Amino acid sequence: MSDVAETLDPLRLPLQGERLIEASAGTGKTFTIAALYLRLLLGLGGSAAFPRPLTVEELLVVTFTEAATAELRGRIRSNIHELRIACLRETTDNPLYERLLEEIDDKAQAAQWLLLAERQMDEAAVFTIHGFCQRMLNLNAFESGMLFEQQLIEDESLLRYQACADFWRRHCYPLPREIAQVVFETWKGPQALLRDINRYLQGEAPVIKAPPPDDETLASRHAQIVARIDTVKQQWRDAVGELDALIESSGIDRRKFNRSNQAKWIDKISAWAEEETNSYQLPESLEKPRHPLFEAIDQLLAEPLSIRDLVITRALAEIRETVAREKRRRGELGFDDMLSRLDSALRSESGEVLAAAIRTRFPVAMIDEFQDTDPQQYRIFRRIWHHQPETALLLIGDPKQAIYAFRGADIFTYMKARSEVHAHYTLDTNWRSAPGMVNSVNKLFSQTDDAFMFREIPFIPVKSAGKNQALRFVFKGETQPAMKMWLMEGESCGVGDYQSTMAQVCAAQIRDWLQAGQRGEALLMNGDDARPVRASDISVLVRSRQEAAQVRDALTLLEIPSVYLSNRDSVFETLEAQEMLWLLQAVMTPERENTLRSALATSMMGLNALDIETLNNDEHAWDVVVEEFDGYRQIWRKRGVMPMLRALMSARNIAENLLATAGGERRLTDILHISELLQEAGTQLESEHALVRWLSQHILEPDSNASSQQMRLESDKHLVQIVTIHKSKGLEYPLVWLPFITNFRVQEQAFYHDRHSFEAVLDLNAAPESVDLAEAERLAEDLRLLYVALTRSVWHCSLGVAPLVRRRGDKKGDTDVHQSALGRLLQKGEPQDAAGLRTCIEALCDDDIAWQTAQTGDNQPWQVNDVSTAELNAKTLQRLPGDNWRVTSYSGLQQRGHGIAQDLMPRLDVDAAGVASVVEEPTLTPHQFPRGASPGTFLHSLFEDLDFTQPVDPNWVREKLELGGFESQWEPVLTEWITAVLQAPLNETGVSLSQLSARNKQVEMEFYLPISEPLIASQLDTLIRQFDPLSAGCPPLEFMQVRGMLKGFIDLVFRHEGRYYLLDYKSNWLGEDSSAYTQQAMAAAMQAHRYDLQYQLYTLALHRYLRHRIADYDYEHHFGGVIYLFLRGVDKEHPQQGIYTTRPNAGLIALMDEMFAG
DNA sequence: TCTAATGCGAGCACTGCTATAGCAGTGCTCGCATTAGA
Ligand SMILES: [Ca+2]
Repeated sequence: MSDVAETLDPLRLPLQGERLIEASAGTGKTFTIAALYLRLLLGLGGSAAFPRPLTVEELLVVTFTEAATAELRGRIRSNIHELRIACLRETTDNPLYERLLEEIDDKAQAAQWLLLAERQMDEAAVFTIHGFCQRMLNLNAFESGMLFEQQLIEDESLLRYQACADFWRRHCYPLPREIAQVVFETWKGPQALLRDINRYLQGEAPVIKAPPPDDETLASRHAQIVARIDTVKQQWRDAVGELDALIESSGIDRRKFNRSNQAKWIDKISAWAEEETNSYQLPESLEKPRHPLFEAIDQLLAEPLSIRDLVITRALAEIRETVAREKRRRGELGFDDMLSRLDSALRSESGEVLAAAIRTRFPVAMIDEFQDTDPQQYRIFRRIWHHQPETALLLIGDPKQAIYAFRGADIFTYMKARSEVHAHYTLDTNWRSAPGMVNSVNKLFSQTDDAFMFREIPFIPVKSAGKNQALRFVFKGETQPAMKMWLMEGESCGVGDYQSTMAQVCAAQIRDWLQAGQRGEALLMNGDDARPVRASDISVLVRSRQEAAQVRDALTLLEIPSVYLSNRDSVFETLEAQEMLWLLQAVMTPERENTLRSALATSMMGLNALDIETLNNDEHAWDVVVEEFDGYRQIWRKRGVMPMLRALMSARNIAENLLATAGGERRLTDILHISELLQEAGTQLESEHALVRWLSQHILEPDSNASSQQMRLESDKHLVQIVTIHKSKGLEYPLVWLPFITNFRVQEQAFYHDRHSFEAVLDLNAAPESVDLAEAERLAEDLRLLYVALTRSVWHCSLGVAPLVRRRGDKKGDTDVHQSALGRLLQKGEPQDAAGLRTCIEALCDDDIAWQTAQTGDNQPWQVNDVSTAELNAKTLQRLPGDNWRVTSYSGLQQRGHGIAQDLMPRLDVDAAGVASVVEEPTLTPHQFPRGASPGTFLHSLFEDLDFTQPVDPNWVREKLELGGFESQWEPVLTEWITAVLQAPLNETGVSLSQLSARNKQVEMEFYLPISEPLIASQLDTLIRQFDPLSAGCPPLEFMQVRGMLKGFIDLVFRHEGRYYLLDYKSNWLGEDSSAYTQQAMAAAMQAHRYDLQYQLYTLALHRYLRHRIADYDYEHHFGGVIYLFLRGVDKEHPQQGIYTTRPNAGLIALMDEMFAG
């Protein structure tokens, strides 16, 4: 509690409301969480226990990373599973669980509560801050105002930009030249506005110290300014007199130079700008009898004269709501909104029902990484858990590791929270690291008081663990110290030098380690165990993409391969993408001589200058490559981009060759990665060209997702690893290098946190008091970064130090090294001589801490060899293709195009297809009814459920046409059409659909015929011919061998008192008129679409079906069917026109039926 | 086949004056760090 937290003993920590746990670097934050979790599930503890035992769905644990929750969740399903087993056994011989066991009172019961929890884990309330938010939101959607169906907006950077241009458009275009020019001089365009405000606009809006009056228009301020400007433009258009008497030295007569300038600064304004008229003022006039009445210049140079704060203020207020409105309209949600709307929800009046709701679901909650919260979160958290009995709020984290300033993480809202909760705790021991390492860090950050210079972030030392007392690092002889400062010489030192030199030094010391390690003289030792240092143990922490390169370079210069683990580039701007783009163009059109030559020229294909030339002179060889490429397009068109690309590669033997070519692995895996992306994108485009286009776009405007990020190679694991301070939080490394840990960069933007109210304030006038406050907050941050930096190592760490100077003040005992975190701890605060550094370092310095001077080096080798025995081969299978079983359906016939057609709509009028034109003739006849399948299946629909029996309501019909989206005005023609077709004589004898009651029809029957013994198109042809006069029009056997099944739909099967029939309604073709629906023409079309096949198949179906249903049925006493109504060509009085009938041989069905089974 | 960043001061050169030297200010050349971080 109170002052200097208590050394948290997990097992006795009071799980009752509000506890702040500080877990220093390497202290067990994770082991502790776990323990606590178990304690809560089994309501263990004592007077320090929680009131009741909780469930998995009640222990709220929030983490920051998606990866964090996963890990955390994985770690907990394990401690449960174990504490549980150790509960059946009632014995544990491993730390935590034993002490816990001691605390348990009915092992038998725990084991069942635990077993339940284990089973529940797929729902543990372990979420990310955002996850926690959309959940509380979605449940209580009425309080929050949420939609039940939201779309998680992902970008928002483009949404923001667009809002920003809209802003500019509606606020600048309409502006008159005088104001316009002014704005223009403040920002050339909306891109530059955003550049100045983009940070804000995101997350909580800062408070503006001194905003403009809630109404000043651009127009107004302008006035005031102009007017302040011209009144002084008048009292100068009178330089008649200014030609003055009494002297001074500085002030020369080349003042007549200064003069005219402003005399001529009398344009029609348009710019708040005004080159220097220092001399002719009056404030200095005296500072250099003296001057007269232009004390109006003393007044112009007092008041700022700018449009800046005014426009800015307006922009963010507005740009924000543009973004907002847009996101609502689209129906979306960004991440900041998720937890933002949850804040506004706990603050609305309807905020108690909500706080209570939540508080009930989650009585106790563990917030991890808490040092990285921000006003919005904290507020969500106290409003729900603060001062609330029957609940507990464990906030665990470490203020010394709060480095996410740039994202939104507020160290001040952490410091406030620290004020509001009174129970403080700390983890005292540093498992994970060597004692010297632990000692020198503690020493370093112990120098001055308030090392992190914010009394609220006090630094308390830590003890090193016993299990690690034996760790030590030896090199070419004896134990090296845990922390070594390398120190450049000289008095001054620019940022550019201290880098070239430091990167140099750092790479040198690395091969020196690395090769002394191949020889056994650099050992990582734990007591009497030792292993040589490999590259997988060196690690270089770095502050930016540039520094990293600077390192990779000096390292590469010694042949020492490296990896920048924090690399963000995308695979789309890799040069390999460009080549893939040429390659695809080539494939999509090898016709164009030029675009192919380019693809063959890409380095990826590995050709020669001699190669390219000769292929240009050998026209037969070229058309060979052209075929090869036509071959690829084909695979592309059928199987995909990946499949095509793999074909190409196997041919030009790409992967094999590339890998042989230095750095060729990088390239090869990027190429594959592009293909994996290229393949998804293709399944969302129905053209190859579209994809190509898809590539270009991604090559011209990249860095989108984390998905187009570069994948790291398996092996990068044996490369020295160069990472950023940020990606290193969490990570552990045997040895680490800090080549540029002394750099600073003065904060110049006045965005600071108020020292008393702890809120964020943006000062739109760089008032020095605020920039000063901002700057403090800047090293307040670098110290935290330094603390994360020193802390990743286990055995050793060495950082580069230099008498760094940035002030262009001529080495005035400068060395503003005291403005860097490391500099501030070394020089205890006060600035020093370039030599005063050297003496401070020496000052804290024995075995644990030591220094050497930047001893540069050279020796291009990393003298390491190889050996290799590729004794490989691949399993070849000895089974073979043989036969294919399938489910077909009179598709053995109808060639594709129907790909996915029969799939999306199982009953589409597949028999139709096409457009319709200038056949409009001003009097509707059934031949002018919309052509094709959509309309075609509209018809079939008509006859699916009718009352063939009664007459045709025309209302009913107007409704069918109205619902199916056809013009009502078709009702006259259609109703007249339906009846005609109902009242026609199919088989002369009675017949006529109209005589068929329900009980005698079966619409759309669906059959499945097994067809064993492949059905060879030929063998079926012979008998089809013999028995059918129609199929005598012999082009058939157009399909290929198929064993399997045979699907099929029968439009209608009806009976006419003894005698079953097969009806097939066929809306079909727009062949002008009548002349096309006569017994031949039909019989004609019949063969065109080989529909004859359909009959025979369909009746073999009806045959089998009837035979199966009608016990003791005979084909020729019950069948006699097959009617084919070409719906069009059907008149009330022109029978045998439109209708077609057949009655399969009965001798055909016979053979046919057994042609299936044998 | 196209273009190719600013900007800030220094840094040295030179030019009035006026109680040879320091205080000042005019002007072109040039080197330097800039970004960051998920
Ligand atoms: Ca049909």
